[PDB]
Amino acid sequence: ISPAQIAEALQGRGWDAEIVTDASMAGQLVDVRPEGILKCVDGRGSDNTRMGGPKMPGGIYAIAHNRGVTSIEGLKQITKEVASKGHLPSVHGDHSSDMLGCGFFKLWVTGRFDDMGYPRPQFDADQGANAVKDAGGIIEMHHGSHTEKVVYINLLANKTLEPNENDQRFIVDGWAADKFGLDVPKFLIAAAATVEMLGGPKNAKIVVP
Repeated sequence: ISPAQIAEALQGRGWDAEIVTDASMAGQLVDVRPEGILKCVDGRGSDNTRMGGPKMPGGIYAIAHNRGVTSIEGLKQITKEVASKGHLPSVHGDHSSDMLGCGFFKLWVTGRFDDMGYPRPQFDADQGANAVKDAGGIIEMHHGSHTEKVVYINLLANKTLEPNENDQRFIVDGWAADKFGLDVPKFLIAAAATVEMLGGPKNAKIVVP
């Protein structure tokens, strides 16, 4: 899917979407490092000490969700898969709602993706986190409130954008979906629906090389 097809898809859902250059993001783009956790698109600050990893809705839950994987055993398999592909796997909570602090997982476990055809997880927030930890992953915990002002969809392979708790933005590394063989159109739409259902801004900037 091209940047224009992504913009069209978002516009069809009522979003504002614009394509921007990698040059316009100079000073913010960073190379992905193996030590970094593959984590959520959440724009808040957190206890993360493993920066430089890719961003996907709910961390590795984006992969399980896209694939319709709902079992704890399946979640652990994905944890190890992510760890085998250059990133430390993570999921997260926050210090306001504990493990229900991940908006994406909260939407999933409460059935908000029912009509988009997704099966519900066969575990709750604490069980999922414990399984990820048991399989070698990291649990991140965010702090503060959501104040994201925009959604950046980064298409530059092996690069990412980092959270700025004081001028927040949702960050989605679209290129990472391709890396994990996901149904990309499906993945980006799920990301769009997530922001929509969280009441976030339907305003995207698509970063291209």
